This record gives sequence, C-alpha cells and structure tokens, in this order.
Amino acid sequence: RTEKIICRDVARGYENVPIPCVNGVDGEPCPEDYKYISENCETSTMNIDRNITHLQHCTCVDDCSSSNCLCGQLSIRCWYDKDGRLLQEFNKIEPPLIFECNQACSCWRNCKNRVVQSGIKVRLQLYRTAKMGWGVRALQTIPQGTFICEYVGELISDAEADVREDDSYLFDLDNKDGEVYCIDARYYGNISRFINHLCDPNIIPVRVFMLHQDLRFPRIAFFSSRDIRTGEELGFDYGDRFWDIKSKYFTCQCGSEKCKHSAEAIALEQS
Amino acid sequence: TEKIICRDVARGYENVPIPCVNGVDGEPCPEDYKYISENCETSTMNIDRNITHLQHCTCVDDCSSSNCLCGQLSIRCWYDKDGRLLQEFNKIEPPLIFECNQACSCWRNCKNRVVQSGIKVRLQLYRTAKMGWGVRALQTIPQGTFICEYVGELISDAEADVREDDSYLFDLDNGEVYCIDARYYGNISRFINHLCDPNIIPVRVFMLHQDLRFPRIAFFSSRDIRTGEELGFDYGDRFWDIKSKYFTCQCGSEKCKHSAEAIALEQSRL
Ligand SMILES: CCCC[C@H](NC(=O)c1cccc(Nc2ccncc2)c1)C(=O)Nc1ccc(OC2CCN(C)CC2)nc1
Ligand SMILES: CCCC[C@H](NC(=O)c1cccc(Nc2ccncc2)c1)C(=O)Nc1ccc(OC2CCN(C)CC2)nc1
Ligand SMILES: Nc1ncnc2c1ncn2[C@@H]1O[C@H](C[C@@H](N)CC[C@H](N)C(=O)O)[C@@H](O)[C@H]1O
Ligand SMILES: Nc1ncnc2c1ncn2[C@@H]1O[C@H](C[C@@H](N)CC[C@H](N)C(=O)O)[C@@H](O)[C@H]1O
Ligand SMILES: [Zn+2]
Ligand SMILES: [Zn+2]
Ligand SMILES: [Zn+2]
Ligand SMILES: [Zn+2]
Ligand SMILES: [Zn+2]
Ligand SMILES: [Zn+2]
Ligand SMILES: [Zn+2]
Ligand SMILES: [Zn+2]
Repeated sequence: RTEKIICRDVARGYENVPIPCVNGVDGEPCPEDYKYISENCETSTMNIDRNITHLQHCTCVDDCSSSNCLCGQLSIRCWYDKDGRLLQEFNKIEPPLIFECNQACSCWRNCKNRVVQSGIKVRLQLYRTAKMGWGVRALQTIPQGTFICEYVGELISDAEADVREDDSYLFDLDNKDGEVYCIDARYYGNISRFINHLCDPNIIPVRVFMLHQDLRFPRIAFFSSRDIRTGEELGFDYGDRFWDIKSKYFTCQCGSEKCKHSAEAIALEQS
Repeated sequence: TEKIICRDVARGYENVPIPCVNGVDGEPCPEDYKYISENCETSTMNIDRNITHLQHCTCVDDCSSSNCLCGQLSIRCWYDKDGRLLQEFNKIEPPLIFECNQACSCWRNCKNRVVQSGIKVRLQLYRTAKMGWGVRALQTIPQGTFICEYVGELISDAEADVREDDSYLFDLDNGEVYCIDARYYGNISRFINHLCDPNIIPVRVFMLHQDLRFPRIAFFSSRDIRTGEELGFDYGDRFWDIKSKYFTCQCGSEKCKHSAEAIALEQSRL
C-alpha cells in the first residue's frame, strides 16, 4: 500500500514548521473531530494571573548563560545547554519546574533561557500506526534533550475532568499548590494529542513557566529522553493512573519487551 | 553628529530591530520605561478569553470572499491583497476591525491577519529638534500599510484619573471605559508625537479575543509616507485641552490647530 500524503499541515500554519499527515496503513481519513490550536484555550472563567508585576524576573545584561541569572536559579539552574537542549544531568524522572525568562526580564528575547517559548523546531509527522490509530513520528534525527512540542489543549478544572466521559486526551498537570488542573485536548488540542503511550518512551514531560507564573497552570513541555532516529515513533509514559482506568477497555500494543500494560502482562499479574 | 545609542529598543521582541539615534544633543537612550511588545496588566482585568465566545469564520480559501463572517463583522475586510487598507477606508471614523482568529477554520496566513502579524516596516527612534524623541520611517511606506500597535499598560478609567504623568495615556473610549498607559510600560508607539497634519491613524482591532472593552490600537498610514518622515497622529483635542496651557505645539504645519499663534487668533477673534 502506498503511503499517501493527506494533509500538508494539520497545524494550519500556526506552528513554526508544517506538520503533514500521511496514511499508508488503512483507509482512515485525516482526523478532524477536533480543533487544532497552537496554544492553550479556556472555556470557563480561569483568571490566569497575568499581572506583569507578579513576575519573578532576572536582571542579566548577557545572554543569561550565567549562574547568576535569577530565572535560572528559580529553576535550580538553567537546564539548557548552548544549543537549547536539556542537560543530560537533568533529573529526568524527578524534573523540577523550569521558569524561563519573560517579558519582565531585562534580557533579550533571544536569551539562552527561552527554549519552550520559541515553538516547534523539529519536522514532525502525524501518521497511521499499525495497532494504535494515529501517532506522531520524527522526520529527522533528534538529539537527546531536544524540545519536541507542547501538550496543548483546553484548560479545565480537576472537577471538570471528573465529569468528562472521554478521558483519552486528558493530561493531569497535578498542581502541588492548591487544586489540580488539567489539559483536555479532546475538542481543542495540538499535535501532542496524537502521541501514543510507550512502555519504552523516548520523550518526557516537563512543567514550564514562561509568560506567566500562575502555579495552577504550568505548561507541559516534551523533550527527547534519548537520541531519536528518523521515522521513529514519539511516545511518553502515560503513567499507571491512565492504565488502571483504561484496563477494562483496551490494552497496550506498544510491543516493548518491557511492556507493563499488555494483556499478557495483566493476565500474568493476576497470579 | 549622529550617533547610535541602541541597536534595538525592543530587545529582539519585534519582527525587526528598532534602533535609536541622536544627532541633536546629549540625551542618552531613554530607559525610564519598560519596553513591552504586547499590552500588559497590573491588576485583574477579567478579559473574556473564552474560546467558545469567539465569533469565527468557516472559509477554506484565503478569506477574500464576502462570506467571511470576520469580514462581515468589520463591514468588510478592508485589507487589500498586500495587507494594506483600501483607499476608500473611512479614515476619520474607522469601523471596528475583526481579524480572523484561532477559532477560524481558515489558515494563519489568510488575508485578514495584518495587525496580528506585527511590525514590518523599518522604523527608527530618533531625537527631534523640538519634541524630545520621535519615531521616523526608514523607508517609503505606501498608504494603508500597518505601522505598529499602541502598546502599554491597561488601566481603568478611575486609575487614569490618579495618574499624574498623563503624557502616554491613550483613550479606547466606550459602557465601560479603559485606557492604555504607555508611561511605565510601552512599545515604540509611546514615542510617536502629535502632528496637526497626521500621517497615521489609529484603528480599533480585535484578534485573539473579542472583549469589546479592550480593542487593540493599530496605526495605519493615512497617506504615502516618504523616507525619513516622522510618524504622527492627531492626539485629539482632549489631550491639548489639558496640555496646551503647559506646552504649545511644535509640528509647524501650515494648518496647525494648537500652535502658539493659532491660539491667539481664536483668543483675539473671540
Ligand atoms: C493523553 C494521555 C494522558 C496521559 C496521562 N493522563 C492521565 O493520567 C489522566 C486521564 C484521565 C483523567 C485524568 N484526571 C482526572 C480524572 C478524574 N478526576 C480528576 C482528574 C488524568 C498523564 O497525565 N501522564 C503523565 C505522565 C508523566 C508526568 O510527569 C510528571 C508526573 C510523574 N513524575 C515522573 C514526575 C513528572 N505527568 C503526567
Ligand atoms: C500621548 C498620546 C495621546 C493620545 C490621546 N490621548 C488623550 O487625549 C488623553 C490625555 C490625557 C488623559 C486622557 N485620559 C483620561 C483623563 C482623565 N481621566 C481618565 C482618562 C486622554 C488620544 O487618545 N487620541 C485619540 C484620537 C483619535 C482616536 O480615534 C477615535 C476616537 C475619537 N474620534 C475623534 C475618532 C475615533 N482615538 C484616540
Ligand atoms: N500504547 C498504546 N497501545 C494501544 N493504544 C494506544 C496506546 N497509546 C495510545 N493509544 C490509543 O490512543 C489513545 C491516546 C491518544 N491520546 C493518542 C491519539 C489517538 N491514538 C488517536 O489516534 O487519536 C488511547 O486512548 C488509545 O486508544
Ligand atoms: N506636537 C507636539 N508639540 C510639542 N510637543 C509634543 C508634540 N507631540 C508630542 N510632544 C511631546 O511628547 C509627549 C508625548 C509622547 N507620548 C511622545 C514622545 C515624547 N516626545 C518623548 O520624547 O518621550 C508630549 O507630552 C510632549 O512632551
Ligand atoms: Zn537572566
Ligand atoms: Zn529572566
Ligand atoms: Zn534571559
Ligand atoms: Zn506497552
Ligand atoms: Zn474567513
Ligand atoms: Zn475568520
Ligand atoms: Zn481567515
Ligand atoms: Zn500643530
């Protein structure tokens, strides 16, 4: 079966690069039960704290590559190397909040501390998968620790997430301060909603702050956990809360020799 | 002797650098304000950003037809194929402009996305002979071209009352009344002086939200602008009804409305 290009950009031009769609697997058409949006949206009263005076900000007169940058020290340190990539020593299982520089900082918009706010840079592709529906894969080699894209969607409350019957696209921000908030990319979302779960993941989510510092609304950034070959499927560990829920419905089809949520794994766990 | 005292007053925040020169006196680069590319808030404004309240269009082409609902909201799309306002655009009393948004089915590069696309002409902060700092064009600018947005601090009408230095205060005007104070927070617009014979006009635009209490102020050339010309708009009589007693006008256009000698004619006739 030929692998037919079916959308030259599902992003409709809102990203820095086009995100094309292909299907060389079956006859499913281009997904369109959703609204592609590049940044988070709201559908109820949220009042994100956008007071510019509330912003912690640095006084740097360099490119903010020094350990004296206040933005960095907030982040423990700036975990970005010279090329914008997430340092190898990054506690990539217990990752701390990253505060990027903002509009209150004295530094320039091109400082070393502005990776996530600068948008997608890698060429990605939405494609049809063998046993998982749609997915996202890389069209280039991606060095470890590179920023991929942001988990974008509809900002909703922990209570609103309890009510929603379709939790296939629900990201739990998990607010330590106050109440949990969540991102539901079921009706409004970006390329991130199409990323499948891998028991051997290659991207990780990081909580990030940029143009605001309202702690109920960290933004989710995905970075490569490893070097990634061209054509290879992006996926992150959805977690064990997702799979104790969706265990009655489907099972993991990732195939990994260390797969935790395949039908065999569950049935072998019941003994 | 002209010197360059800043390579980009916006610090890379605009699509193009906005340098500052002075060949007039010893005033260094003004730094008594934070430059911001986009409006900021210093208290809770409760701007309706509910995506489901956006009026949006269903076009798939470039939104150049008359079934573009976002053009209908604006009477018509007033942008020509090159992003410029049509010659027939009501310049005295512009109509509100509703640009296409993130709820539109159209693409981000359609014909109704001028102001949201940012500064494109080359502009320069320079020291004028009499008006402190001004903003001059670095290039020929045809009529209808978007120049810049009036960016600053959103404040209420009551706040604007207790603001002592009202030399950067712009009126949106309305039920509920709000202001843009560019005094403490501003973009390059705060340096555009007043000209009795203006060559730019402000237009109220809506882009990512359609909260009618917070139009964004977009400047467009009301005529062709020659290379080196200073950008100015008509502050209006409200500004000069409180500022003229302190300082008189210096535009010097033959048809000056707030000049020194133009005050004496109305004072002598009346
Ligand atoms: C598109 C798929 C979403 C993935 C998953 N979705 C859900 O679990 C989910 C689903 C439905 C409903 C709700 N929510 C509520 C339900 C009822 N009532 C209330 C709420 C949540 C996810 O969120 N995965 C994930 C993985 C790592 C991570 O990284 C940090 C955390 C761990 N450490 C490693 C530190 C870093 N953060 C998140
Ligand atoms: C440095 C730039 C000043 C601009 C000027 N500022 C002031 O005059 C001003 C000055 C001091 C104080 C306040 N304000 C408050 C005072 C007290 N308490 C509360 C507030 C306002 C301006 O806004 N000019 C303008 C011109 C046309 C226009 O276009 C439409 C509106 C009207 N029509 C004639 C055409 C359509 N819009 C705006
Ligand atoms: N490892 C997996 N094994 C089986 N199905 C998966 C796996 N990961 C994701 N999925 C499927 O994709 C959904 C998660 C979505 N966020 C991903 C996009 C979705 N697959 C789509 O094509 O629209 C899940 O509810 C599953 O239906
Ligand atoms: N036509 C004018 N005649 C005299 N002074 C003007 C005129 N237009 C603007 N100004 C001056 O500039 C102020 C308005 C400012 N927003 C413009 C930038 C200002 N020239 C500056 O150097 O910061 C006024 O309060 C005046 O001090
Ligand atoms: Zn810094
Ligand atoms: Zn900073
Ligand atoms: Zn910085
Ligand atoms: Zn698995
Ligand atoms: Zn349209
Ligand atoms: Zn539209
Ligand atoms: Zn459009
Ligand atoms: Zn004058």
